[PDB]
Amino acid sequence: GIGGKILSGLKTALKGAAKELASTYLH
Repeated sequence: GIGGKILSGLKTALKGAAKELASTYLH
């Protein structure tokens, strides 16, 4: 169950929030 705590920070920061923040520039 631990992955749904840790990756919900780490992957969300890496390519959720830093997809949207970077979205104009990279897409």
